[PDB]
Amino acid sequence: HSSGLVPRGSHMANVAIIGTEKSGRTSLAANLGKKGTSSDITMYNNDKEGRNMVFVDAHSYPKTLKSLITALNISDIAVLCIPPQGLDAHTGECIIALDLLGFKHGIIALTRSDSTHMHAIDELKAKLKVITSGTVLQDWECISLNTNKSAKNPFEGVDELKARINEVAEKIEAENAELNSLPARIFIDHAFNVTGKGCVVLGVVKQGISKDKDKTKIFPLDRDIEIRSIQSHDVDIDSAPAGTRVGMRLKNVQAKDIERGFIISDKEIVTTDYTLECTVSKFTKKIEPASVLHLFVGLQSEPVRVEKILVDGNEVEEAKPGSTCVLELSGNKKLAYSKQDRFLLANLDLTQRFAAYGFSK
Ligand SMILES: Nc1nc2c(ncn2[C@@H]2O[C@H](COP(=O)(O)OP(=O)(O)O)[C@@H](O)[C@H]2O)c(=O)[nH]1
Ligand SMILES: [Mg+2]
Repeated sequence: HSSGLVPRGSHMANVAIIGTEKSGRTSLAANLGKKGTSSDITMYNNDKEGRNMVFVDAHSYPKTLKSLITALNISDIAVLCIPPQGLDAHTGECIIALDLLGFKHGIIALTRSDSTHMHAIDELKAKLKVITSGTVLQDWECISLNTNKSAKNPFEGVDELKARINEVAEKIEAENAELNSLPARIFIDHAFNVTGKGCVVLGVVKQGISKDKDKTKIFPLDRDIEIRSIQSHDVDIDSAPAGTRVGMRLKNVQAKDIERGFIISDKEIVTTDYTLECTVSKFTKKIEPASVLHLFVGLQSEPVRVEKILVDGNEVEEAKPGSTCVLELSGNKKLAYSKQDRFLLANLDLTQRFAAYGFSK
């Protein structure tokens, strides 16, 4: 039994469209759905073709990492856009990030196909098979495409991209369905007041099934709240299973006290210090005590200081690139997370900024 005249169905896909500068990312996203929410990232919604699809353009990247990380942590499928001769620094950083995130499902879009030739495209695909070997992108399909209605072959590859997205989405739907039996958790990516109905948050159910009228909590505030209503692509629904992108009206909390990264659940860890079992990127500088890094977990990001570095329980003076260690970190703001949330560490001053991934010990 469900609300409405027809169930929503288990058909949806949250897709992140990312990549280096001038890679055709925005043009692709904009041609895949209609522009909706826009901040440092932009949602393009398309629920007119079967699945409730949301494409997130991380348009503030490469300028900021949070744009990229937020887009990836609210999506289940990544589309990495690489233009002709596009093997540059940020394309490399994107590959590293996806791999440090253990991002399972994705596709590489070899954009701007009308500006190149099949033989060059075959050569770029060959190079990529190599660059992605031994990474989570190793078996991702590479699809040549363009979004130029005036090209000799207008929009070639777009139909193929859509088809592959739907296939991958089918696998994701089954994986998310398995999470329905867990306690509910919703990551909030936006929050604002709406005249006539108050506090509204937009986010995605990460696990379990959130239900209209649930009495739960919001973290890091650790405050009781009630879910007044849940909307999916503008229609009220009685429940929202894992993977569902939602809009929710909340009772007992003001939009002004909610930030991207807050979590709705019955329980979350809230701390300002962290002890993480980490794996350091081979493509970063050795990490040392007293150094400063940037931490990302869920949809939160903040600077942190390295207080202590240990290996096999013993304290050391550095963690070299490509090593595993335990990092004791300290920050100023309270962040919310559960043990299953993967942490990312970065050094915003480097060229390739991702330094490591880790989990709370
Ligand atoms: N010829 C051609 N140009 C494209 C295509 N897609 C994007 N562009 C152009 O490439 C440049 C950057 O595109 P954009 O979508 O902004 O990429 P982004 O800035 O990384 O999001 C602009 O000139 C776009 O009009 C394409 O399909 N074919
Ligand atoms: Mg962009």
